[PDB]
Amino acid sequence: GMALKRINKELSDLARDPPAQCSAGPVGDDMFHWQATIMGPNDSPYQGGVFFLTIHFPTDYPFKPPKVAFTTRIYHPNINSNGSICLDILRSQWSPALTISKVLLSICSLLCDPNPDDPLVPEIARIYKTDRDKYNRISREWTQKYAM
Repeated sequence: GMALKRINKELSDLARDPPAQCSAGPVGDDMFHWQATIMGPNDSPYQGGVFFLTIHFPTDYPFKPPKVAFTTRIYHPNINSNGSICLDILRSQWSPALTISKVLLSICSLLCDPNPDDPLVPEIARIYKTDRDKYNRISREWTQKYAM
C-alpha cells in the first residue's frame, strides 16, 4: 500500500500547486494508471501542440521509476514510434526525490534540447545533428499533423 499512498501525495501536491500548462492524474478508479499532457514548449518546434502521455506506476514506486510513454506521435531523436522515451531519470538516474511533475518538465527540457548521441531513432538523430532547420521544420510538420 506504500505505492498508492505516494501516488496520492503527488496528486495532492500537483492539485494544490497546479502547473500553468502541463497536467497529470488518474482517469479512472485505477490509481496506478495516469494520463499526462504537456504543451509543446513555446520557442520550440512543438509549440501549439498538445502531447498526451500514459503513465503506469509500478507497485514499488517511488523506489523504481514510473513507466512513461507518449501516446501522441512526435518527431524526436529520443522518442520512438511506439512512444518510448530515452531519458536517464526514467532509467538509471531515477530517485524517490523525483516526481511526475519534475518528470514532465524534464521531458519538456528534452524536447527543447535533444540528446542525439543516445538516440532511439537513428535517422532523426542524423537530421538533428546535420540540419537543425530541417529538423525543426519536420518537427513542426509532425506537431501540426499529430498533436493539434
